[PDB]
Amino acid sequence: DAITSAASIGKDGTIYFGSDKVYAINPDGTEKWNFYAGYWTVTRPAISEDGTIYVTSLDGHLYAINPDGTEKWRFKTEKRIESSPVIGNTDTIYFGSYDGHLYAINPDGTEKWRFKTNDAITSAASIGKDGTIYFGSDKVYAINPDGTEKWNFYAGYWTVTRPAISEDGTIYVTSLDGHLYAINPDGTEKWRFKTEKRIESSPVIGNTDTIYFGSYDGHLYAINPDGTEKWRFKTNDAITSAASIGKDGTIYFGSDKVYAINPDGTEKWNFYAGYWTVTRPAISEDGTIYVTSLDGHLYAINPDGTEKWRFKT
Repeated sequence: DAITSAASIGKDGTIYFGSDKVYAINPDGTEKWNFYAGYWTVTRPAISEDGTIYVTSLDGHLYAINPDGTEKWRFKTEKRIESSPVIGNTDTIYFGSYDGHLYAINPDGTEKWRFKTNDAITSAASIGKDGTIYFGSDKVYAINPDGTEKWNFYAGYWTVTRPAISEDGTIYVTSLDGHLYAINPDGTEKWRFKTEKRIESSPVIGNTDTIYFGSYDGHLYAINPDGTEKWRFKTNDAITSAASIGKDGTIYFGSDKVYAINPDGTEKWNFYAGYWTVTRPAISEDGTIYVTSLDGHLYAINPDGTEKWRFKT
């Protein structure tokens, strides 16, 4: 389980990722600091407006870290955490636990509430414009800001992935057995798309609400918002993470290497980033694409597909 998290980008351009420690990397590729967060972190750091960095650890804590790398506080649970923290519209920090609860933590480290489910939560929540908190595990949950259930959506026997929420409030999830569901804000199904493929990747939205996800066997699907397939791009390597969308609509994803796909489904470029698999691309405002390898390398890639720099832990 000791692998490297996907990268996050702070508002000041610092790049963060978790592994044996939490690493903060300057935009020029040099290490800014590192932070010991217990045994190991495999989750994506979250960064608040005021620059606080939140990290969930396999040691069972939510850590809050000041911008200079010192600890602000820690919040303790009794079970490992594989759910990346997310920040709500009002600076509440949400994460899922292997104890089955969704935790809401205040910015001073006090627990605001916890929401009980009957299965470990292994993916991050997603926050809607009105503050509704959505997450996926053994079904799709919509939680009000006070921790009471707004609705749940049953999506079958099998694991559902992190929800993606569109501008009009449609909620998208994939399920292990190959479905993409589109759910209305009131919790009713809008449509479903079936692939007959194992899906481990959560969906991402871009280019006029096109929904993209990778199948485990290496196909990147682009689905129109009416539920019809737009295209399917073939690679010959597994996809297990979500894609990321650039400012010009380019679709980036990591598997054996980093792929940049144009909105029309043609490959723009690919970038080789080591013999191990890469994580979900993080895209800067300046167009730089960051990916980590599972063995603790961080790559910075220019919009044209050439390497800008690499950092090794």
